[PDB]
Amino acid sequence: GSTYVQALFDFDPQEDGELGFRRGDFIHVMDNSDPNWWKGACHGQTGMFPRNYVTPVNR
Repeated sequence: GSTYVQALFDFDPQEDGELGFRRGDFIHVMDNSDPNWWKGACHGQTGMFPRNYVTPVNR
């Protein structure tokens, strides 16, 4: 379906093996796990990223 967002702000990793992207970077919501945190991907790599650091693309 549609599990993409648009990096609200820049997210610099903070966890060992966590995701890292830059505003406008469409995160690929592979599986929303935590409330304020989810699992997705972007730079040819998956990982976890703050769910509030992104935003939906469609509406």
